[PDB]
Amino acid sequence: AQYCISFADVEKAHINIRDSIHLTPVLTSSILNQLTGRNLFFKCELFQKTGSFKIRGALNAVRSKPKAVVTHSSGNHGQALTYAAKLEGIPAYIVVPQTAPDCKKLAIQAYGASIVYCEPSDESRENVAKRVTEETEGIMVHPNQEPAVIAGQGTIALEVLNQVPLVDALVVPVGGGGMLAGIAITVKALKPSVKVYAAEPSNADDCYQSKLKGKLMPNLYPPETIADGVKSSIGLNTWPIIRDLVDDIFTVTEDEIKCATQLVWERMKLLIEPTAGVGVAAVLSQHFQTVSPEVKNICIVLSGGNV
Amino acid sequence: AQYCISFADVEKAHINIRDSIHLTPVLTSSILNQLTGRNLFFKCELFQKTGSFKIRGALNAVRSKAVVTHSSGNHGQALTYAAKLEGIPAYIVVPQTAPDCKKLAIQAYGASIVYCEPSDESRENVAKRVTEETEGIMVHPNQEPAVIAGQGTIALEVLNQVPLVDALVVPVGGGGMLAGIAITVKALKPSVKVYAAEPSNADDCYQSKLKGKLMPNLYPPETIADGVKSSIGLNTWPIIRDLVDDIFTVTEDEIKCATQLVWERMKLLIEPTAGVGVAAVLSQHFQTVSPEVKNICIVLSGGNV
Ligand SMILES: *Cc1c(COP(=O)(O)O)cnc(C)c1O
Ligand SMILES: *Cc1c(COP(=O)(O)O)cnc(C)c1O
Ligand SMILES: [Mg+2]
Ligand SMILES: [Mg+2]
Repeated sequence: AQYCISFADVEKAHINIRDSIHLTPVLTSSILNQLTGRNLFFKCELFQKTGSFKIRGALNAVRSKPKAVVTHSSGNHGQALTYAAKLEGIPAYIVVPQTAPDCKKLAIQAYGASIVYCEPSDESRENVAKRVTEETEGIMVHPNQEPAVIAGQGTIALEVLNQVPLVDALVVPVGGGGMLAGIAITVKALKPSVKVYAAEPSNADDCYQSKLKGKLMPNLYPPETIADGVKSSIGLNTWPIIRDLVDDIFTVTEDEIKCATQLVWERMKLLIEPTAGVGVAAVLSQHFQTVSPEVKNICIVLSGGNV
Repeated sequence: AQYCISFADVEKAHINIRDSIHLTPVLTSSILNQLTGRNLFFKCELFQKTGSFKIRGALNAVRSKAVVTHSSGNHGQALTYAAKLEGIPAYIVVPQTAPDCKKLAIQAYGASIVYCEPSDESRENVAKRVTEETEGIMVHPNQEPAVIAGQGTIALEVLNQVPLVDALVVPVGGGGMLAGIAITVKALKPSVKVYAAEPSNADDCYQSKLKGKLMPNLYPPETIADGVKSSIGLNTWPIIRDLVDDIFTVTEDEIKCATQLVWERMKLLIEPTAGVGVAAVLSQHFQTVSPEVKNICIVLSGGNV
């Protein structure tokens, strides 16, 4: 009934961010249509500013006053949050373990971040981030559980429902479930007859196990997967939305993820990152054949291109 | 302009908890009137179920599965009683290195104990693990809005029991009690002053209000007032910042002398943390409070000693 956002938050996020992000195109592939027996549509967030959808949630958090923003998610969220900060005239501090390789340190510096070091543990990441937040009088922006962020990711669905007016399902890769939850909130509020499907690595299948057992079941161990963007577990804010509003979750093997990513590179000529191959792998997977033949028009979110 | 609770939440908490708490009496002391030059009224939460006001917030949180906390003193004791009223287990997270006497005391008030290591880190994560495994909820001792709303009900009773009250004086630790009370008084009768009382040895609240920003204690405070070692937090600070009129600090010696004064001259078995409000009104700087602030109600917040 009442989740950490409603669709009103998504609409507000849309107005909030639309002048500063790309309304990314929806593309097709007859080769992938033939392989799946479906009518596929590819929402190209790999074309989004900062190279992934995450600028949606990050910009909405910064515009929704703080003197600085902080995160220890140093990948696509960190990159997105730093750009959002730049747009708003404030520094972004990224908390990074001191033991991170130079190449990662340099890449984080290169996207505009001010780096603060921690020790390589979840414990240290959070407390150093808290200290930086409290010293800079800024705010921490979580990559997937922050309601302002979830609301921002949900705007993807607003665009898809307009761009593919006869869409039957969306397929969404799931890590922390920020994108999945924002989309589920939006689709089910506007057109609940459209299916919302998550796509998840078998090697990181906390979301799949959670919906099966009916309770939040985070990955016990740090996941090993080439889909680097979906290693996070779902959390306290995204799980209830995913529990009630997401229709199914499809897991894919490491090999499925690799083959799908290569298929997209080679036959679609789109430079997606492997995390973005996860949704494509799902629609190609054996179990997706159990999806009713009436679910013909399927939009897959190609969520990033930072590779 | 909009905090983590409103007056409406306080009133709902009062209705929610009234059948299971005591409307504690307000007492007086001509000796302490004489020493202060004020007309004092003592709200006796030392007489409250579980021995402190904390049952107000604890019960409201449980009525608003299992409950979990790593605050093992008056809050854990209150939370365990609330849990038992509601037919659910209460899990108190305690460091392994805690003294046997303290482990036995926590067991004796009805808790199921789970061990952690003696760090804030370990306390929180073990508490979190117990919470997920029992499908329960963690109830924070001072930052949980349902708890804050519960403590606020003290002010409802005081305003009713002392119609001509000019000020309330409240010990502050995490500021749950202070913030709840400030929300209530300033909603109902903002002409009444809300004063906090704090140990000089744990003066984060005082320093915060001075600097205009949340300034937690840098180190674990050393003070005989065990119940107010916690710093104020993200939910209670904004209320305290905007709705509390003044914070008075007191020395360790002032706290000790006030506590013995209450024992010897009032014959009330307060715990030393409850002596802090009394020390505040006796302190030198309280003499700067306008003479028109005559009727002062001090909360004697606990008797678990
Ligand atoms: C973050 C990320 C995801 C997963 O998003 P969540 O909201 O964490 O589920 C998917 N694809 C890419 C490219 C990402 O960076
Ligand atoms: C907890 C406690 C306090 C302080 O209450 P807070 O809400 O943490 O400020 C004061 N007196 C006693 C006896 C207490 O147990
Ligand atoms: Mg997962
Ligand atoms: Mg203090």
